[PDB]
Amino acid sequence: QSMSVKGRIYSILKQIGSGGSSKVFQVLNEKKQIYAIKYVNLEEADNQTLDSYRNEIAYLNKLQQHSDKIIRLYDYEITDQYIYMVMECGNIDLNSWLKKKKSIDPWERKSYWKNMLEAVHTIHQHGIVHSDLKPANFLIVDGMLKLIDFGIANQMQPDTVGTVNYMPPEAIKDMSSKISPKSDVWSLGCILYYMTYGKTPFQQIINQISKLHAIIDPNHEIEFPDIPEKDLQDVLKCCLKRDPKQRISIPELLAHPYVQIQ
Ligand SMILES: Cn1cc(-c2cc3cnc(Nc4ccc(-c5cncn5C)cc4Cl)cc3n2C(=O)OC(C)(C)C)cn1
Repeated sequence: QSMSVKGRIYSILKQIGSGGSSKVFQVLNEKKQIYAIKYVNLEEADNQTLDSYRNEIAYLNKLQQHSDKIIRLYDYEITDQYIYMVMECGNIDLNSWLKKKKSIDPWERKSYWKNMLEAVHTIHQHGIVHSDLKPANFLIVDGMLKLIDFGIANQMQPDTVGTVNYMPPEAIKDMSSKISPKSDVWSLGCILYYMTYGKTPFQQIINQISKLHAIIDPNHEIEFPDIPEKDLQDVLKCCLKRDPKQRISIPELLAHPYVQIQ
């Protein structure tokens, strides 16, 4: 197996992941350099779906110049039959990494959070609110976290089917438009809660039905066991404030002692 993108030949090592009509391959160029190639089959794609793909490429392209905590898109091929996205290759996603790494280093978690804040902050300044942030959306690329998904197009799953725990209370209690940047603050807070306490705030809830009521209810107080990083505990408490108005903002989080002090 081998593939061609803009007159450049890439040899397929393995399939990293798949989605709907898409597949992500770990490839090598002629110079033996590693890349992640997302192939999209547009044969049965509707206009709404083609538009999600079109928007992902455009936002991945605009955002390039604004942050290095956003996955690098080196090249792309778009016809009416397919898409090819030549991207940088990361070592592992944060979800698969958090399952393997039992204990998280305080300095690594800190550095990882700075990375997540800068990436989500960049999407916010360009009018994107993700609304479905999970660790799988973050990738470790040379000891750095980069954002790979924008909630624009369908999510890619790894190959060798999703979570409800990172969902904001305003997104669940929506149905009866309240999707603001504050929704991403909650989801990021759940990733940092996972990186601190080894579980998401509502991982305790066995059934998915009762889990949604727990994210909604204010009487269900979230647990914050004492830690030597009192800075981190305040970040965790602020991100997980149920009312979006009281919840901390991304520009506020960047000015927090946890991010700015030793
Ligand atoms: C917009 N978009 C970006 C991507 C995307 C780019 C991309 C670049 N590097 C990687 N490396 C990578 C990531 C994870 C694993 C892995 C999974 N379980 C255990 N392990 C070690 C192995 C590798 Cl080698 C992936 C990339 N993408 C991507 O989706 O990974 C998935 C399908 C994993 C979400 C796909 N769509």
